[PDB]
Amino acid sequence: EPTYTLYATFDNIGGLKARSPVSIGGVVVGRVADITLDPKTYLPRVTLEIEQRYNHIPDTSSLSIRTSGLLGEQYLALNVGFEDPELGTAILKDGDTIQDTKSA
Amino acid sequence: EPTYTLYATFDNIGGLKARSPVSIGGVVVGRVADITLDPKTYLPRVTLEIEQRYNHIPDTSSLSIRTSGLLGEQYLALNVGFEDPELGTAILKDGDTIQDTKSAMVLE
Amino acid sequence: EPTYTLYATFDNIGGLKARSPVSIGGVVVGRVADITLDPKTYLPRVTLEIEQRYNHIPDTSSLSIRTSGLLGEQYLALNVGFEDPELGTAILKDGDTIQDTKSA
Amino acid sequence: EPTYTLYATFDNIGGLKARSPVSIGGVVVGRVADITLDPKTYLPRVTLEIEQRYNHIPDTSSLSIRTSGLLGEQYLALNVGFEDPELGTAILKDGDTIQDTKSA
Amino acid sequence: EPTYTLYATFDNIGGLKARSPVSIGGVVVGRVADITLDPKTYLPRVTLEIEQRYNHIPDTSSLSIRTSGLLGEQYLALNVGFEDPELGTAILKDGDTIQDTKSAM
Amino acid sequence: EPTYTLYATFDNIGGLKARSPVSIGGVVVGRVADITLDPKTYLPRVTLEIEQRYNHIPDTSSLSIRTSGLLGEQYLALNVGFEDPELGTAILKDGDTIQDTKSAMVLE
Ligand SMILES: [Mg+2]
Repeated sequence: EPTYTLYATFDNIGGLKARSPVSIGGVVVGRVADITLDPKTYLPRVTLEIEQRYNHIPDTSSLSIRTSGLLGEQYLALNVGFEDPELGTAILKDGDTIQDTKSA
Repeated sequence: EPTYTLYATFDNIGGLKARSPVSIGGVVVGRVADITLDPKTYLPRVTLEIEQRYNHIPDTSSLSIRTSGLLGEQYLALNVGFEDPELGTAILKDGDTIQDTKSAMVLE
Repeated sequence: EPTYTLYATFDNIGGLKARSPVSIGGVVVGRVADITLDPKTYLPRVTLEIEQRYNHIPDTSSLSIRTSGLLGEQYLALNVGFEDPELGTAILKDGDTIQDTKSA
Repeated sequence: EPTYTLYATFDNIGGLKARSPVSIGGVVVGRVADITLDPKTYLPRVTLEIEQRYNHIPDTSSLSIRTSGLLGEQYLALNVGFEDPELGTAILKDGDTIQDTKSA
Repeated sequence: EPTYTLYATFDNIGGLKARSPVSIGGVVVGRVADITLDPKTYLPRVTLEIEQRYNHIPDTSSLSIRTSGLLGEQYLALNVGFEDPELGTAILKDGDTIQDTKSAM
Repeated sequence: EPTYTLYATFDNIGGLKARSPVSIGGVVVGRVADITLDPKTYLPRVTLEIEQRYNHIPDTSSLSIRTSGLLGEQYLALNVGFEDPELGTAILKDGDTIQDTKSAMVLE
């Protein structure tokens, strides 16, 4: 699949690692590509590769670090946001940042 | 066994995958045949193959994503509904949608 | 061991499967032989094989689906009922149904 | 080691099985030898083999079914009883029954 | 390493076995050398070998049976006591008994 | 990677061992190199190797012993402190001590 890149900053990425899934309603739409520490904030910055076919995702969308069952692997849940039609189509594209994150 | 098809849309299908069981009172009556995420609604849509012998299931019946014990596999629980026969008899048939769905519950 | 057959209907048999134990105070007295869902009631019906040596079980006896510890297998707990001496001996025999069941 | 045999009835023996340890303050002093269901009471009946060197155990002593940690094996804890000296020395010997049990 | 011997009696040693660690603030300072059940008191008696370098531990120090995480091995935690020096300076030495013990949960 | 050394004293290091990670928001920035118990204070002293690229960590930063999930290994969490600009900028360098520590949390 061709993919596009999104960025997100979390206070804490817990057990999230590269190759961790990104899901929408529990369906895999992408992967964590990289995690590094922002030199300016010392907050972790995550790089996501989302599949190009999932490409009308509003900017108001949020990312949560979740675990699959009690003893499972960590993953990112993309919660697809409400978009006020009176404020256009603000859509996530290659290079954009998801502003709304939930850590730990 | 001959089967019939039902559809269901969830907000979140959690760890449900194709070939996941569909059960009534813990007895397997079907299989998840397909899961796709709708590119237009970003809601997951599940296709079920239910065995033809389980055939008088009211429309008011619900589907829940449950887990078998704490550390187990995810499955679909069909909770068989009520329709007052005196007020007309609405039954799930090949191609119908189950409207009442309960999504995977998370941490909290 | 020779066995006899008992039947029981539950709202929900959870993780119960064929070959699941039937126990009295945690001692194994039988096995689940079959589970079928009645198409007419949509209630699961369990067939049990109880060991012939445990053959003075009152009719008023009850079955519970329990789990063995936190992480364990599901089993059936036979709770041995009250036998009114003033009303004689009503005893479970090959083909009888245990009426009093507790699910999930 | 030579052993002596004690008997005990529980309402429920949970996960207890033959070869399960019997301990005093967490030290192994014997083994569960046998578990059966009493034909007369339908209560589980446990046979213990205590090492002969642990042989002045008062009859007021109790048995508890415990688990070793959350996810561990079930074992029997012998709690060594108070015996009023003014009412004699009543000691457990080969063949005796421990009357005070705690199940489940 | 040279070691010295301490004794301790518990009501219940739970899952403690010979070779079980003895730790101070989570650092291993010794080993359980022996466990016997006293046939006379039916109390378990634990023999410890503490490393000689850990050496001016007050008598008022306590031993606890703890578990390392939920699913872990049992160990002995030596909690180093206060002693007011003005009221005597009593130290655990080869052969001494730790009087203050806390038994398995 | 080149690393620099930091020291820290805890009341209790719990399950911390050599090669245990040091992390900042769950990203690994170093390793526990050594643990010794001071015979004089009976307080454990930890030696850390932090990667040289993480080198503007304020002195006011703190270390916590945490566990990764319910059943996981112990690690050190470096919580990056506040750096007052107005009175000048004190940074951890090879050989410095982290003063602010939080020990392994015990039975309830
Ligand atoms: Mg003591």
